[PDB]
Amino acid sequence: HHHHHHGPNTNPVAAWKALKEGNERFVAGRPQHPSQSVDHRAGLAAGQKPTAVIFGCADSRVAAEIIFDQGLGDMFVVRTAGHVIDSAVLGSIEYAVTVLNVPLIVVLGHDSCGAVNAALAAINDGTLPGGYVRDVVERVAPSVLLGRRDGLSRVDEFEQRHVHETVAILMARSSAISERIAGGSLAIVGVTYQLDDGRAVLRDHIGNIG
Amino acid sequence: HHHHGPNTNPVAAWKALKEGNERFVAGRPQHPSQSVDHRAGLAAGQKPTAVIFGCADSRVAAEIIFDQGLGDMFVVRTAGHVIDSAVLGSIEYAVTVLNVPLIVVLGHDSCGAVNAALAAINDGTLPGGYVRDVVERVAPSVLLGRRDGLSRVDEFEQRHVHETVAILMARSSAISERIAGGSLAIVGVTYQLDDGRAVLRDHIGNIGEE
Amino acid sequence: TNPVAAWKALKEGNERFVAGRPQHPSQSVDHRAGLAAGQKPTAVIFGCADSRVAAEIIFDQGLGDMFVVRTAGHVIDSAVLGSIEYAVTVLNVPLIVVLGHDSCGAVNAALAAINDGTLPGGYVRDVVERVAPSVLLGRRDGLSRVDEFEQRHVHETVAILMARSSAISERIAGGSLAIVGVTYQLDDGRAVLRDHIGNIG
Amino acid sequence: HHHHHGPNTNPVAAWKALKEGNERFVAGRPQHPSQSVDHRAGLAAGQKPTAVIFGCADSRVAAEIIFDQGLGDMFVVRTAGHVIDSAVLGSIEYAVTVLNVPLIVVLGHDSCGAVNAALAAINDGTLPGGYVRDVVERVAPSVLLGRRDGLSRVDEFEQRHVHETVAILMARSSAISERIAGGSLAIVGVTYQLDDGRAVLRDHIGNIG
Ligand SMILES: [Zn+2]
Ligand SMILES: [Zn+2]
Ligand SMILES: [Zn+2]
Ligand SMILES: [Zn+2]
Ligand SMILES: [Zn+2]
Ligand SMILES: [Zn+2]
Ligand SMILES: [Zn+2]
Ligand SMILES: [Zn+2]
Ligand SMILES: [Zn+2]
Ligand SMILES: [Zn+2]
Ligand SMILES: [Zn+2]
Repeated sequence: HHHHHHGPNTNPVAAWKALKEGNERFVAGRPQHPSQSVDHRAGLAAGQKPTAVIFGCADSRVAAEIIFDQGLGDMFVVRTAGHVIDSAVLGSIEYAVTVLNVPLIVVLGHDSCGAVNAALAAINDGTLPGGYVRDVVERVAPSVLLGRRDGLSRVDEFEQRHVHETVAILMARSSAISERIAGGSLAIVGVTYQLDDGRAVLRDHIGNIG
Repeated sequence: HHHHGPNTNPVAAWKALKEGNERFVAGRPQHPSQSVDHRAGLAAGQKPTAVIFGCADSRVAAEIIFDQGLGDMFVVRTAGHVIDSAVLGSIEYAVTVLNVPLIVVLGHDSCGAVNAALAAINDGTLPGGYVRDVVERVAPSVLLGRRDGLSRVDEFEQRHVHETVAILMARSSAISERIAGGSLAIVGVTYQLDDGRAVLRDHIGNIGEE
Repeated sequence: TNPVAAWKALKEGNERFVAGRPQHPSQSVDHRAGLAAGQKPTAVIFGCADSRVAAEIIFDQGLGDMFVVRTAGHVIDSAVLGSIEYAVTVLNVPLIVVLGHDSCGAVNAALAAINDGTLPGGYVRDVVERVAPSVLLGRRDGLSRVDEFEQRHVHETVAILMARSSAISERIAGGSLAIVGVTYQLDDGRAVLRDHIGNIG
Repeated sequence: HHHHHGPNTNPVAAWKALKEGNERFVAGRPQHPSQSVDHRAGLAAGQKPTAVIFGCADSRVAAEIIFDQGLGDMFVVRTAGHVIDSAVLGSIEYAVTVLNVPLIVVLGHDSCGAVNAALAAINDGTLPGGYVRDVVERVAPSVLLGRRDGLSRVDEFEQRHVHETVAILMARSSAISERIAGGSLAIVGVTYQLDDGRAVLRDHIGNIG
């Protein structure tokens, strides 16, 4: 087979709720591991209709589906080191927004982020990496410079500031995103994941998530 | 002792992925490395044994389909696993800072991005916004495929995996030097949405498949 | 200054060039000495890197007249976009000129890729990939001549700048900025107006 | 029209021509060569430039003028602060590999707004918006590395930025780095002085003479 991926998507409130609920089962050590059976997997072959895009860090400890106790076909996932944006990232999120009509973008940071740490070391010490790793650090550095100017001092302040700045760039660069937000068909949420206890902590959002 | 780095070779890293995918295929996943206790030990740092560079598609959830847990794979995902400078820096971060022994390029069937590039080339149907930037980067795979006489969409998906492998090697001396040194391998895989098999298509560097 | 006077100066400059009577203005030792103070150009030229399409020469301008961005086949990436926005927002140039030309090796290479599957390696592929949708779009509309894709590519470049840059699109809406799309002819040296958004007189 | 085929010039002769060129410019005796009606008609055949200049977009740093060249002499890539993105890299590689240019000039200059803006970001946390931030982000590492090495004066950061741009091109492009090892290409770091119009050699990889 049936095609179930046509027709309208859900709303930002229902989409956020399901992610909230899922991270709660994960936190409590009670994951249901849903939407992953052999039969569910086989029915996904004709198309996808995820209810969210997670734009997360590539960090191996921040596996988005696991941490929000989702399965297959639930979330479109874009992941780069320190969730930095280039034109392929931006096109990836726009595909989900404009073709899959996802009602929710989650920008997902976390503590002990090596991309945020590298940008701190660059600014404090002039320690810069080489090759394309420098391109990642380049894109994080402004978050740290803007935080510094606002009197931020703690790593966790910079990590949170980086999520907010990522939200801000998505908004400024993409009329696809900002026009759907204005229209009320899309919300964007800034979240930090806590490696200690596995809580996904809402910090920021544009649009109604309930 | 406390060791730094994954302390594993490409053969073993690949073996664990193959075995995890068999568990998933069989509908017998372990859901390993995601208990509250194991999770708590990860706040200390990450030692993943591979970087997965996969499609953003909600049905190709890399950790689930290889039946891995937290701390196991650094994950980079864009639509059609297209590359640009943040993508490349992210993969290079895992290769050079985390010293991962394996890069897995994960394509799959029913890829929207490959489909969009085929429509671009067949009809001159092009998306707008930054989604076009994704399609632009897939289009060469289709053109080179067409030139070699491929016609089937599964063939283009497979060709695109191969072209992505080749781009990583061409643009990143960090990657190509470690492959030459024997400390790194790269594997191209197609995931079958039907049955969940991650199918081996391509590799450079010894992964124990000889 | 203003978009109308900016484009007038450029068109007249190109006429001096076409006639083989260049002034070579604004390049004296003394004028140059005064530029060390600051720059206040009247236009940004986004042109091709081609050695034969030297923008200051073909518009018969001098030093401090035009901010110049040049990539193979006037393809855009973020550094390009950022450069144009610098002239637009920091220098307040009233005019953007998208400068294409005939016998463009990038449009040609994009032609060869779409017709043959002939593609370059390295970063040249990244240039061609960016020109390819111009060729695909023009082909969908029954374009067949090489000079025609060249023009279509100038139009697409104009459209991309408008769509990607609210700094540009807002100023064009407010009337302080105009974007002009032009094709340079290698043979007679004429810079030919093909496209524009905003009032250019 | 004709279309000519053949080997391009060598790194020593290409640098000599520009060196001599800028001397005419400095001296206020511009010959404005390779711009005649007839010469222009000749170039319809094909371009055969002897150099790629990768320069700043700054309207005061007009490359053909300051080096007193004409049409068909130099392939020209310009971005604000001569920052590199993949279109820039692809542009330079087209010149290097297809046009076989024996010389790449990375052209910085004094009073560079891109370098200025990067200094203001690291010192004050002053960051521009939109895509201008992408330019400043790419210069910022040259300033951080400068500061670490004890540089203070603005001119020293401008020069350190030219050096970092040369190093990125060498590191990102195997097409470039192989040709420099083969001896068929050279890369030069130059700083243009707005004051006297002088283009000053700073660093170089390959033999320029
Ligand atoms: Zn049904
Ligand atoms: Zn259907
Ligand atoms: Zn991180
Ligand atoms: Zn915010
Ligand atoms: Zn330790
Ligand atoms: Zn896909
Ligand atoms: Zn051209
Ligand atoms: Zn002849
Ligand atoms: Zn020929
Ligand atoms: Zn400058
Ligand atoms: Zn140097």
